[PDB]
Amino acid sequence: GGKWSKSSVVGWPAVRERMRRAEPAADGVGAASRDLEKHGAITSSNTAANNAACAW
Repeated sequence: GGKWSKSSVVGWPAVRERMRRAEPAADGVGAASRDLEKHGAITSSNTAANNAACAW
């Protein structure tokens, strides 16, 4: 025989969650060569040895 009042209900708010951390950072060089474009597309002969044409 058994007769006992046993009742249990659960109720909690829940919609959505997106937690993300602990990301490995990359060292060294991680940037677009912006200046390289301006500096590279400005001159033709930079730091060139000797000169065009010669005597004798």
